[PDB]
Amino acid sequence: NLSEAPKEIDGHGLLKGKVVLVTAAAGTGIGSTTARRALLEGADVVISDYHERRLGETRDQLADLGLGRVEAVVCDVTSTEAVDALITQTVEKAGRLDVLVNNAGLGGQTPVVDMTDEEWDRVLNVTLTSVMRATRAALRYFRGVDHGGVIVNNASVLGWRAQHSQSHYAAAKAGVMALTRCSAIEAVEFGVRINAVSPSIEAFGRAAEPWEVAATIAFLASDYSSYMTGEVVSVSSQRA
Amino acid sequence: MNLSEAPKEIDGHGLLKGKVVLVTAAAGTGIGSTTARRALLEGADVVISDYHERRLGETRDQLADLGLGRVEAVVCDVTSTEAVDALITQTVEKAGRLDVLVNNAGLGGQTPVVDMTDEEWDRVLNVTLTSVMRATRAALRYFRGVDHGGVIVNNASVLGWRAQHSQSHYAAAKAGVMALTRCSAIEAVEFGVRINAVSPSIEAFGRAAEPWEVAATIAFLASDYSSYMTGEVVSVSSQRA
Amino acid sequence: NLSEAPKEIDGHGLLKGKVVLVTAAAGTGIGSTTARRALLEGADVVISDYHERRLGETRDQLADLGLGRVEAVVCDVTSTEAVDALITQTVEKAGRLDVLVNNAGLGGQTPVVDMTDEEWDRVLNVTLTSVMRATRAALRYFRGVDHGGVIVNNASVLGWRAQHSQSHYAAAKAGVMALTRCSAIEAVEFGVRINAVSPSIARHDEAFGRAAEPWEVAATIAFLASDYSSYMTGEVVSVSSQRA
Amino acid sequence: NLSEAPKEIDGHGLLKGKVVLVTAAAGTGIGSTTARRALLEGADVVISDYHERRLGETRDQLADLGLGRVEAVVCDVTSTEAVDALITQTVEKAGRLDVLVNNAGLGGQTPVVDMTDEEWDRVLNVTLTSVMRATRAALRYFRGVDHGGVIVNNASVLGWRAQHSQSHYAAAKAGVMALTRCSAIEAVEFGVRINAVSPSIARHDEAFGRAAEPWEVAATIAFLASDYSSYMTGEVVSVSSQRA
Ligand code: NA
Repeated sequence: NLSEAPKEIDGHGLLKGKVVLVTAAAGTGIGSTTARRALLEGADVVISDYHERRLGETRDQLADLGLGRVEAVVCDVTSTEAVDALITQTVEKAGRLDVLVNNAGLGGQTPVVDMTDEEWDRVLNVTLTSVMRATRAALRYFRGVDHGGVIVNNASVLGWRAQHSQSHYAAAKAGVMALTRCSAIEAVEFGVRINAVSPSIEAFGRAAEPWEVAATIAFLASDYSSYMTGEVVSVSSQRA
Repeated sequence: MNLSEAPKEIDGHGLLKGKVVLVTAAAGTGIGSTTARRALLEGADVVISDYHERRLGETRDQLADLGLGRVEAVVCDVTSTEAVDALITQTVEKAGRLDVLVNNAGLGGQTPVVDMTDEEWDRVLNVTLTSVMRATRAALRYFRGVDHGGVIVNNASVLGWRAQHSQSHYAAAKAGVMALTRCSAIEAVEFGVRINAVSPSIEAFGRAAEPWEVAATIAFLASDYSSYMTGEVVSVSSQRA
Repeated sequence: NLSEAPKEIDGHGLLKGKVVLVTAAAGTGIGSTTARRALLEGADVVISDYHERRLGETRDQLADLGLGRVEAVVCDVTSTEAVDALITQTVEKAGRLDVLVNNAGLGGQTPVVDMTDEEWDRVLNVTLTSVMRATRAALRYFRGVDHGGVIVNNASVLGWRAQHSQSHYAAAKAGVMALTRCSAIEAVEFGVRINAVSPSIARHDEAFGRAAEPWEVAATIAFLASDYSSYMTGEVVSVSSQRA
Repeated sequence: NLSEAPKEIDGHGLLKGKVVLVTAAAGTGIGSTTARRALLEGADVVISDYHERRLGETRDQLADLGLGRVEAVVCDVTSTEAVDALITQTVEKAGRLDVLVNNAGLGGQTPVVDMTDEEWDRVLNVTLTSVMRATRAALRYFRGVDHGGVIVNNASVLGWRAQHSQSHYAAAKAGVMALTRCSAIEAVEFGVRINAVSPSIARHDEAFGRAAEPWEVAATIAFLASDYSSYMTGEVVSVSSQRA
């Protein structure tokens, strides 16, 4: 029965021994749900957020599961210096980086006629520029090693959808899809694949459970998506 | 790590443990056969189908040699509705149930429109698009009659989207498959069935895809990791925007 | 106000002197609406349809506008022999062909689970294969003359939309989109451009809060037939579903 | 031969009695080429750019056609104050505003690993944020009157294309496409349609074996500004990459 919220599946070893860094991972949300999935799949995890108290509580909750290593690094993704320090501390604490999941993003609800420059710029900075910062810091690191890796960006159906009062967030998210495509071509040189998931915001008569989005992230992080780069996977809007 | 090097096929990770997976056009070494192998590596019992009767039996025996799940073979000309209907029934009789269908069967060509023959046009469409409808109808009829659901994976093509000289028949057919995936997916929710497609490219890494890589993505779409997805088409890999 | 049905605009000489052939053009429908638009734009027109008596009446109604010349040729588009004769008789009656508009489509509402092959094949034949037949016959004509031309295909939003009980029409129309792309690349060699319009259709929700007037769809067909679309080939123009 | 550059076509009266504002329209390039097309089609035009002398020169050249009125207003599109005053000045000098064409854009060639925040932000500001500023200013005007109008953005195939070293420009142009879709929905209220053209560019490549002449891109913009696109809003028209 597809209309009933399904139970989160077990791990299947998809990421065993990989170090996975996930942003916007404080408290309930796709970020923490993705960190948990990575742990379920046998990974060591580094979680990051601007919000220090809830990041710490999230780290403790993940550690309690008694799976692999869990580290937390504070990072304001609007700061280049902090995003560069995020990658450096990740490698310091966990020995390497294998997978980056770029979740950080900021929504809103404002028609173009009422749009302020301050909100427009903030949404782009948090939702789109942050992905660039973290991809830049990650690729610099991957260029310097031989084992390569994977990045997974989290876009949104709003990148495709015509939606009243969502022009900021939609433009930032369409921006993320294009950045995913173009950085993927560049990333081949460093042995890195880059793809994105695009969550819907419904065919089953229900919304996705967070775990279902994280499960598709895990696929794009895993060797099951070996040949895919520069792709954007709708979860789930029947994207044509 | 060097992405232009052909990677080694990965081990199974239990993604389809206990499921019955039927794979069409699966005689040989091609994508059908490879996908059947992936299904077995993932813990599935498998039924393979094809019209190459001897080649199929031989493929079945080789897949049986792995000593994993059960392998059954069922002959089917996918241009015959009676044969496709009988494929689903025999699969269900032999293996006990059907959980996942993979629609591989397709037919290529190279002919400009200006000199296209009706015969070639009709055959490409029949093998490539109409077979997928035949197999999907028969499976949804089965699924309708039981309480469990399941999953169908279609195999489309980047040619559905790409403007390509001399491919109008195959491109139209594969674009047809994408649309059929979408519409049948909305209908299939009722029976607890998800329907998606993979879309192979024909190069960012400077190498072609290994058939095993396409099969790995099919396995994803057959598995619970794709739990929320239905009526999607996943490019493997053309950077589809 | 955008939610009110707008009045049809005047002609602007976008097709002055061109021979435009339009299929599924008898009676009331996008075909006859497209033929009228062609005439408003200065064209001579050949209209085609299955139903002989209805086609003659539309031919008379159109010639009465007192604009370009209007000819009619009967064609069952499921017949290769008849589509081949449509182009032949078009050139015989009007002297040449400049623009072909492929309108023919057959709708349905049947789930896959209960789909009959009879309906499936019929829908594919009328909606997709006829477009291949007509494009083949046109390109064959263009290969034999010292000029090119333009084809405009009529697809549908259903090519993209996931819709219960429309898998046949949807497959056929997505098929028309891919045919439009591939045939366009080939048609370059003949100096022929090929594009498609993709009209929205109610599922039974629209940006303006109204359906399109047929004239609005024909006006976009006119654009794709005209020199305004000079650089475009192999495109599919949504009218109008905010296609991303 | 479609590989031979076609001659710019005559006006056909598609914009009679309209005031058309075009940005980045000084000198050579799509803006000035678009302003010329607006004039050929019977519009009065206001052209805008940052370069005062080059803008004045263009104004005099377009005025020397002896067609519609040409005004010029200097505007730095990275400045909200200047963009707001661009719209005000347009309405003051020309009487009203009917069509805005958002042409400004800025590119680069920089791999992500080498990307500076400053270049990233500059490219997004000029290519994407400027379109928001201009659209916000125009919609404020249209809201305050009981007539509608039309906005046309100019995106790029780069919104869709995976291209080494263009991640900033690509993100910006993909963003323009999404902004076009969402602003189109809101604009219905004010009687305004908003669509975009998306010009192709050679990867190395193009169907015709030639790049588009600027006029051909302007001719499609004219269609999007005209009543021939009556039913379209929130659409992105590829000129011409065979967008599926
Ligand atoms: Na051939």
